[PDB]
Amino acid sequence: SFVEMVDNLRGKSGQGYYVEMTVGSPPQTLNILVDTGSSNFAVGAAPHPFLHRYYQRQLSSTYRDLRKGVYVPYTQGKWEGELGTDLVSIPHGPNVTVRANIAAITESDKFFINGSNWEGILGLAYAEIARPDDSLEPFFDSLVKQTHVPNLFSLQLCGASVGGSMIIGGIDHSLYTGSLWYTPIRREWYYEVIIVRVEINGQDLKMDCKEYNYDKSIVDSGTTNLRLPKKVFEAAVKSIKAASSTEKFPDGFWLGEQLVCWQAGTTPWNIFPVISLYLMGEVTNQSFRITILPQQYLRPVEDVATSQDDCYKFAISQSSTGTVMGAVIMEGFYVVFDRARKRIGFAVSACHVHDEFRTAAVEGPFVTLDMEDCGYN
Ligand SMILES: CC(C)c1cccc(CNC[C@@H](O)[C@@H]2Cc3cccc(c3)OCCCCCC(=O)N(C)[C@@H](C)C(=O)N2)c1
Repeated sequence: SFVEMVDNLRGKSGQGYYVEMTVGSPPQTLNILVDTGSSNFAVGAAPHPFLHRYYQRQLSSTYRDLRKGVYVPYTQGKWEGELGTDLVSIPHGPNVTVRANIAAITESDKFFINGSNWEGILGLAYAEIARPDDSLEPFFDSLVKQTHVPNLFSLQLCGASVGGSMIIGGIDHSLYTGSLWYTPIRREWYYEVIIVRVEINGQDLKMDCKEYNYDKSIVDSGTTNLRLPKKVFEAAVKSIKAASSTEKFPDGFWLGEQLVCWQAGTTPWNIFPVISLYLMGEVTNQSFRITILPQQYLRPVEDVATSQDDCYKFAISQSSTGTVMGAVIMEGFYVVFDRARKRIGFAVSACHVHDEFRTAAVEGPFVTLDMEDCGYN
């Protein structure tokens, strides 16, 4: 019965992927951002300029106040509110209702996005990073404990205005091609993984693999860009700059500020390199790689002037809190969050990014010695 969840995600480019949910009795419908980079389920619960609707606790006969405050600071944006519980369902999801923790957002700062069409956020990571502390059980833990939904979910994030699928409880084989390749979840807090090698156009960056995971590497559907530690970011940009030097870009382009444009249909994709990320595998000295096309890390953006040229934003930014494999990395892959077996699977998505001569890929096996040494401690 996973067909009922195919195409249950929508969104606008760069404004996150969201799924429809209901909270309370009678059910109040809200669009909820799908975020594997945090662990709090929170919804707008007070008027806000960018909110078209919000959770009205007074109108829910099943609402229970927990008499406890909460706030969450993200990398960008934050909110505060009041903790409580209520009945929650996913219309295009499993046919179940669960009582879950809900943070009623009463105040926020640079969190909600004008015209995003979502009113809350579903943190799908583990209790260890929940606010105010790990005793506040995350939504997915409650779903698994209260129903028979198996302890895993899979995400198919599709590019172009955007759509995708969140399969709750399993793997839908109609959403991918080829083989699934699995990397261990290093520790159950974020979805933490270990990157063991990085290549750009087949050239090894030749860095200490610890640099790739300093101070951690996570799979984060709630972050748009690929975010890289300072030293790795500098090496990647230098390599990407050289490969595309036949064209000039403003320096602000490489910072994610300015947007580059070309005549409609003349974007020179061939001058931008592919990025291969090698992930620790399931067996001794074995890794696998996922290859990222430039159509993934050059996010298309609405032409500020006369919409007559294809314009893009550089979707790779610098990080001071480790590597983030964000939405642009996940797009075109089918990513399986196999919580039950502490692993994350990758396969080419059925909605894969199309280049003419190159293709996004998930390939293995590879031999990589000393993979354990790549984890930061
Ligand atoms: C909460 C704790 C556990 C924590 C602290 C710091 C970092 C993390 C890692 N995970 C971050 C995500 O949880 C967050 C979600 C989030 C917050 C606000 C808006 C969101 C998603 O959608 C809008 C779509 C556009 C996304 C733009 C974008 O890339 N962002 C807004 C990044 C910068 C980010 O901050 N996204 C987790």
